[PDB]
Amino acid sequence: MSLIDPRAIIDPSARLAADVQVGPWSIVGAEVEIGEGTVIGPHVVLKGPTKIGKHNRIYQFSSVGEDTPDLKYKGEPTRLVIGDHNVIREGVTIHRGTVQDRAETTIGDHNLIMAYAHIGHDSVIGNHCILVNNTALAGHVHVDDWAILSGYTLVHQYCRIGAHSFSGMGSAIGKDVPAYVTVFGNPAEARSMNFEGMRRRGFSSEAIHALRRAYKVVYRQGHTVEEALAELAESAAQFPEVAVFRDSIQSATRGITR
Amino acid sequence: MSLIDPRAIIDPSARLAADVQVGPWSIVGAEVEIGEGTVIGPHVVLKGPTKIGKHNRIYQFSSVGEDTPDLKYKGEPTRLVIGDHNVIREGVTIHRGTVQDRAETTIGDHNLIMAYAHIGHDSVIGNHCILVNNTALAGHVHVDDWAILSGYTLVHQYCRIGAHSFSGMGSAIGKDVPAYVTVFGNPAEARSMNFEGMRRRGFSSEAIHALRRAYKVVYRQGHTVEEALAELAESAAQFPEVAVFRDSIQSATRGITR
Amino acid sequence: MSLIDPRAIIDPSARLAADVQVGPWSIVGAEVEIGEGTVIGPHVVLKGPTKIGKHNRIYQFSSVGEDTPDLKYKGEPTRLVIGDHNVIREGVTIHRGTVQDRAETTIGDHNLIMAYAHIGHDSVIGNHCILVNNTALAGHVHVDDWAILSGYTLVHQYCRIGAHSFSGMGSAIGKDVPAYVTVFGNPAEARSMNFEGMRRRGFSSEAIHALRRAYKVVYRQGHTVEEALAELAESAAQFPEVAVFRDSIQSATRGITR
Ligand SMILES: N#Cc1ccc(CN(Cc2nnc(N)o2)C(=O)CSc2ccccc2Cl)cc1
Ligand SMILES: N#Cc1ccc(CN(Cc2nnc(N)o2)C(=O)CSc2ccccc2Cl)cc1
Ligand SMILES: N#Cc1ccc(CN(Cc2nnc(N)o2)C(=O)CSc2ccccc2Cl)cc1
Repeated sequence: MSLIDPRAIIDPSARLAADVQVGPWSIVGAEVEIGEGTVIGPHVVLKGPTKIGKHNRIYQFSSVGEDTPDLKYKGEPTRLVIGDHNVIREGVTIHRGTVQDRAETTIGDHNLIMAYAHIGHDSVIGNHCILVNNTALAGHVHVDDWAILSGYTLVHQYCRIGAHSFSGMGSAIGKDVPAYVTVFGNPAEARSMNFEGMRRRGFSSEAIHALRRAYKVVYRQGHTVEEALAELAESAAQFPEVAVFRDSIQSATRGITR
Repeated sequence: MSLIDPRAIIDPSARLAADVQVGPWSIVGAEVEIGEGTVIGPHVVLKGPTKIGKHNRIYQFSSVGEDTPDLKYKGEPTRLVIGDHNVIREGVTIHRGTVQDRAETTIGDHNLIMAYAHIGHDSVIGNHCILVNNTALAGHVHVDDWAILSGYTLVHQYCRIGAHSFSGMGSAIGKDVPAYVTVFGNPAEARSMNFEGMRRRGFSSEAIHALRRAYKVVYRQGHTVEEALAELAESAAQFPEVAVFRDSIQSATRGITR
Repeated sequence: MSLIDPRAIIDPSARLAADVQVGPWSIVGAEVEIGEGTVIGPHVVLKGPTKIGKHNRIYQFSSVGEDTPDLKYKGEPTRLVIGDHNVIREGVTIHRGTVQDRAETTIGDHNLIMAYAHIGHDSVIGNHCILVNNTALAGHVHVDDWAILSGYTLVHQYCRIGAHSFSGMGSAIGKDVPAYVTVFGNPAEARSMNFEGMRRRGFSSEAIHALRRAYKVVYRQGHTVEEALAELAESAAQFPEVAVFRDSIQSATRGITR
């Protein structure tokens, strides 16, 4: 009983580790590297230059490491890097980067990418993200740790989904989602904060509330961004959690001279 | 060529009726049971424990019987039950139950589940339902007979879709959708009642109108749900058709004392 | 590398040009015609009667020429036509026509149909159209040249998407989209005009401006469509670019006598 199946295809150009298993009718293309204990299901298409890590699980009908259909991509040998302990569910589409950004699509550790979800070119996902069904990242989308993207959440190109943030099902995100913020609908509008996630991450009640006031300052208090950021400065100095929230709003805003 | 294509792999644990046709590069997993005249297309992945009824047609790229990715589910042996005369089109993802509900996903008889649709854990489906393209049922979703869910309809967990009720395309469903009621958009708002469904099911000239008056009480009259069920009480007792509508509202509401 | 892979199933009635590539585990059904230098990836189902033209690229997990699940279609011998120099990405579903319309679904040359998109019965696609991830054309939909349909755009049956027009991501199109208009939302509403589309297609600044003034008449001025098309007449006879726009509006509105 062999790890790699007789009906599967493995390129001698590819590099598979020890307990790497490849299900039947699965293509392991050239320049693909699969780390220790990773399991590849049946009818799975893997294309390189790709670097899949240790103990990931890639389900049937997923197309991982494919050239973007983007008219931007001219054929360049761009990469994709996948961490350890990721779950890439059925029919998930992961495309490699474009020379235009930094030639790389990057997925971290312990992420759960559910059915038909799209991780488009030059996107960067951290650790412990949950990407529910058909969640689509257009390209160059940066998804920080613990972000939850509810079913069919769509993200416009270049956006930044903050740490601990949450997007409601069928969300259309066109601007950066600050850390801990819960956005909902098409077009995504901020509703509140991921207090449940804060609890899960063992956040002190003092820090949870600091984050509740931190939201009210940015949104509810009628302040502008440039003002909210300035107000936040005190609470942000007192709470490393409020400081994550402020830095996410500071990195989203640049602006022009008047 | 014999019904079970030689390019297909069947678990010696599986039990298939003698006239069951299985296409090439398909997988019939352990504990999968398939009733008389059921046709399984090419590239279909069936995982057990699953009971598939009679005269069903399963199209290519479907992953029927697969474990839910939900962290709630820990690999507990739970079931999938599919009725008779169903159409599960291309790439339909049907997942098995979780021990938290009653460990079973249930699909009735004579239903049409279209391309890339999703029936998540414990979702219970009645009969003659049309579940249009990419429709997603998050988990523990109940769908009563005749119901029509337009393309890319998203239903939340624990939700109840009533009998003959229609949901417009792109619909994002949060609360219950009572029987006959047409709901549209993200978030789904009630608009009218499925009068074509009533016409198709030969509803008496009197019932159709009794149901139109019934929606008004609930919606258009500015009553509470408590007062709506009170006004409906008379008509529900006059017609078993309105009673089907009164019960969908009755079961959907409980609330707290005050 | 060989041209047609040993594990592919090529029906004896399918007619392929001498240099067609059919990947492993791909099915080329009866009455499927394949043009000079077309490429069919691994895991692709092609059903006839379908005519695929020259230098096309059909990708994995695609179902091209499958009968529509629609209840109006009763196993008729209806057709599907695909042009030349087209790209049909992973998981795309294209269905044949119904005898009801012209018994034919057609896709012209130079299109980009992105991952998991759907082309329903009797749909007619022009040339140089981009159809981003999971676009869904319910049926009888007409997409004209250079139309850009963003991620997860949903298009109701019998609709017309005009030349150079654009729908934003997660748009639910119910009424016709005139040529050049940028429509957004569920339900989709007209926002402006695809000016970037106009520059790319080398439009004269004199005619870009004429088209700006054109949208203004219809949408931004309080004119009834009757009055809109009347005011447009002058500009349309001066600018062929504006003429297209007048016609796209002309062809949508028929109306009933009053
Ligand atoms: N592990 C987990 C986990 C946690 C939070 C979410 C966010 N969430 C709520 C939810 N919680 N458990 C479940 N199954 O869903 C949704 O996205 C609902 S929409 C949806 C959901 C599932 C499938 C298709 C659709 Cl369309 C989703 C999954
Ligand atoms: N048999 C049937 C039947 C009945 C009602 C519906 C509900 N419906 C309208 C409609 N009626 N006939 C058709 N083809 O569509 C939609 O869902 C449109 S959206 C859509 C539709 C199809 C595919 C992808 C998408 Cl996105 C759909 C099918
Ligand atoms: N060739 C091209 C081309 C041109 C315009 C568009 C329109 N467009 C903006 C954009 N431009 N390049 C990219 N990748 O996106 C979107 O539709 C964003 S949404 C999205 C995007 C990609 C995948 C899934 C989703 Cl959901 C898209 C592609």
